[PDB]
Amino acid sequence: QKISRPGDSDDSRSVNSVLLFTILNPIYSITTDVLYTICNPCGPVQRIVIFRKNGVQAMVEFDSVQSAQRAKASLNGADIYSGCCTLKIEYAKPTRLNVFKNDQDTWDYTNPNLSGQG
RNA sequence: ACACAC
Repeated sequence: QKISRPGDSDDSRSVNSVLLFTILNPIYSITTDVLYTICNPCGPVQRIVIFRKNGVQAMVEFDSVQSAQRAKASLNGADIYSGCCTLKIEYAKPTRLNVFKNDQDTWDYTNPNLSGQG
């Protein structure tokens, strides 16, 4: 088991305020709204995106590392449906999106100019 | 199941 230490534990050498969201049971259409509904109480979300390239996944970005730490520690193993759409969460390696519009699979919670690009 | 989701 990993001992808690700075510069070694996941929470002290891999934190970039960005997280990856893996869906275990995509029996329903996942959207940026439901991901925001569970991520917003964990902190002020800034961006959300969804992709299907290798399965079913989503991404989230926070205004602070502290919001990403409690989101990754509370929403992990949680479910969107309260019976299905189970989650897994970990720190992401990229650090910024290049969002171009807002819709059910892509969104930006601070740039209003992408709302008309739908 | 790691953003570039058209």
